[PDB]
Amino acid sequence: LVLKYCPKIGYCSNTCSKTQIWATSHGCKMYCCLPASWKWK
Repeated sequence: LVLKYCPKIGYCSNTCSKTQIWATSHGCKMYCCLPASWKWK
């Protein structure tokens, strides 16, 4: 679940709410948080 970078739609944080996908964005220090609505790969 690695992302080149955190999608503008979401926001990067040390931890993401369950609803949010814990998309690990390489382009960020912490995890990338995105709405469950967000489409992954």
